[PDB]
Amino acid sequence: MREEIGYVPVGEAELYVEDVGPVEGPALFVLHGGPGGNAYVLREGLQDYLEGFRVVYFDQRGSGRSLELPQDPRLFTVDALVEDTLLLAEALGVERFGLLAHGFGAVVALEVLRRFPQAEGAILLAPWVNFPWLAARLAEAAGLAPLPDPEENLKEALKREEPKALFDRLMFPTPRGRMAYEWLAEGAGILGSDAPGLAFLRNGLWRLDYTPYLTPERRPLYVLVGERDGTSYPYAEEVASRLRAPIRVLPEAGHYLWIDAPEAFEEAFKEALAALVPALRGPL
Repeated sequence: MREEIGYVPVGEAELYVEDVGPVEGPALFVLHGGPGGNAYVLREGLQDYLEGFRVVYFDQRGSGRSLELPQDPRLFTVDALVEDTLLLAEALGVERFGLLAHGFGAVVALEVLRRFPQAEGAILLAPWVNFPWLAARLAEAAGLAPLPDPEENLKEALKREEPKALFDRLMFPTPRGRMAYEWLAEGAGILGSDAPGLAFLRNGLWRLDYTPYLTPERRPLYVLVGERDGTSYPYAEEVASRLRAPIRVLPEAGHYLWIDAPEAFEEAFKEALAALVPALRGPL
């Protein structure tokens, strides 16, 4: 199998890239979440279903295995993440491509679609689009009545419990899914910079509600989410209905929905991939 791993210069940043599969095959770019995450776990979960695609897994600017950026919070914006995706595609000589996104990756994917007709479609896994809503859920998970101010909800939640404890509850319906995730993640031995997350926080990420920018998308778009992903569901219903995208909600699955429900995920993901070519297979 073809696999080309390296650092690809994109102008403001150098990205860790894993360019996998037939070079002339149909291309998909993978947008991980966070912000400040990486594509390691995501690749391990998706790659078995993606043979015969050219899949470009990458870590976003300054994040995960990518090259550390200068101390400058202005480098960390949605626009920069979007533009990086296109610059990466051009560096690799890919003209048209689909998108696979997870969590916060969804906002980046939707902005790539909106701005760039080169993007041919997307599968949004566990999309995050409404951060005030997520902050309300964290505060709720900590036993608090949500306040109107989302950054105050976050601050008050984090006074009661550590972020990892709260996110773990939202993300992982079973201890066994969580432990499988942690063993896999820690096994990668990736030391991700704190800088991307801190900069997005400072730039007002928790005030970002992308909801109003969601409108019906002509291109093929699918939403897959875990019923028990407290970071995405049930808000993902709003995402799907505004985009007029099919949604599949997997029972008993959290944020890493392919870990919690491998069989149900395989079925839903294969359906989503097939739907990316409606000229051949037809619509939904």
